[PDB]
Amino acid sequence: HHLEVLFQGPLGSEFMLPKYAQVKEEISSWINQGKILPDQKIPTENELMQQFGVSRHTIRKAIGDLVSQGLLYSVQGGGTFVA
Amino acid sequence: LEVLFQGPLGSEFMLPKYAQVKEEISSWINQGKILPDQKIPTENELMQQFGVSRHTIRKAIGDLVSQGLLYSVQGGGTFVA
DNA sequence: AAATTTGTCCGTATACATTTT
DNA sequence: TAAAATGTATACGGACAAATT
Repeated sequence: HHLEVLFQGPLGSEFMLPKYAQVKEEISSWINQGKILPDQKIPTENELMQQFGVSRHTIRKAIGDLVSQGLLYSVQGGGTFVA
Repeated sequence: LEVLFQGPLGSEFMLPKYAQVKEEISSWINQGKILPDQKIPTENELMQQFGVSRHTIRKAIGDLVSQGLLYSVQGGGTFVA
């Protein structure tokens, strides 16, 4: 019964994607609407966590996934960037 | 190296929790209180008796399997190598 | 069967290490 | 130089997945 995110139990079609996946969708949206152009910086990990209201590890999980599929690349001490 | 309780003239340190668990388990083995192919206490038992999280237990045990002191069988249990 | 037990996923918190800037 | 930003380590919690017993 894949946990995902659940607001409530009863009836229907059930509930939301995990937090990190929601974050993934948002970031990937920024890239694919071109609000963030190739080689440009995404708002940082700290910033991201303050705006999304999630842990740094949730942010890092989303970003890491997006790096693995090659949409982002990150530079230690530098920042994170559009691929 | 990682832990403390902060006081003057120096700083008081202790091993991280998982390290303490490691020492305990490995001492059980090296004193022969547990013999090859015998199972150690379950991760659940260990967390309840040591008062730490299942991940602290799993971390210690993981380090001890990497050394070949232990081996675990999923659904089976954990054993002295 | 179905309960135990170990394995992995998801989420949170704090501290410190490593590089850039 | 330090500050900032990413990386890894140490904890904790809950829920689910997989294989044994």
